[PDB]
Amino acid sequence: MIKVVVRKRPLSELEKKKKDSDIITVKNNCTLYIDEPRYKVDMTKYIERHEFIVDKVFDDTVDNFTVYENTIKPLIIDLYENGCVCSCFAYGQTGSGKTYTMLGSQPYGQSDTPGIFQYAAGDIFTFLNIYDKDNTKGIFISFYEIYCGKLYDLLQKKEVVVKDLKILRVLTKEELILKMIDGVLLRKIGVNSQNDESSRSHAILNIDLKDINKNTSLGKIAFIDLAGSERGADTVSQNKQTQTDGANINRSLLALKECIRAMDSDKNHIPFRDSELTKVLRDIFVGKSKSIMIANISPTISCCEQTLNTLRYSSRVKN
Repeated sequence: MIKVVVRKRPLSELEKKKKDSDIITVKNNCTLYIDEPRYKVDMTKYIERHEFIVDKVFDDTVDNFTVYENTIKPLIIDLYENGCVCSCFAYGQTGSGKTYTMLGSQPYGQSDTPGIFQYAAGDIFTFLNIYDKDNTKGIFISFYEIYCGKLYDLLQKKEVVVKDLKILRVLTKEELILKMIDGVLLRKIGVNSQNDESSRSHAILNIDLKDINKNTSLGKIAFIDLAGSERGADTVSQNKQTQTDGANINRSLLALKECIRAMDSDKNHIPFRDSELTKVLRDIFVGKSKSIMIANISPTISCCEQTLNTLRYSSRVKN
């Protein structure tokens, strides 16, 4: 199953100075309007209101702790109580707030404004201490980038297959947070030397609770930071690498939509082989899993086309 929530980020300082308008109106808990300025039937100013309804909308005043408690805390409870396979996706255009949602403000780890990941790490270890006082269970992570359909280990530049990814035992929340931060920053430098590689790749951090002696899973949660939803525009680039990331991002994001839709209905056969992204994530599409997608949106006029694309996509996956 999957819950789809939308988070509106507030105008930045710079956006306010350029006197950008905020075109997003959050009506209530489940509803929001996008007011798009158009010039039609001639060429004069009017507003088309597009209304969207989702599971939950967070307006631009909702902080990260509140997002965490609402979205992720129930998943960690499921993991520990029920042995649930869980996932949290961040979806939206570059600049919409995916990274701020996950990790808070820069510099990461130095700032007093953490993201949902740090709050999650704290509760993962508190729960571990409730569920184990005998050092019989442990937390084991993998973290990797998917770029142009291939995997790159962010706990380590050369491609790897899934079975060769480093699996690391982590003993405290601080260690888990440091490994997440350092992996995000490594992807930001560009492991394949591509410009804004983080926007043009997916990243997946898997947190697995294991019975240490049996080496079996007792539940897990994956955090997935998707490629920029606008980046399928890269497919027209005359730079061959950039063209390839565009085709791959289009394919992976469509594949993800199909797999979520199959899961939510036509459920016998999940088309996980449609993309490398869905193939590595195949375990999340199996009915008893618990997933959330946070769809981040930017509030300005210049982002209107992409904000509409994001909200349309968010409507189709809820199906």
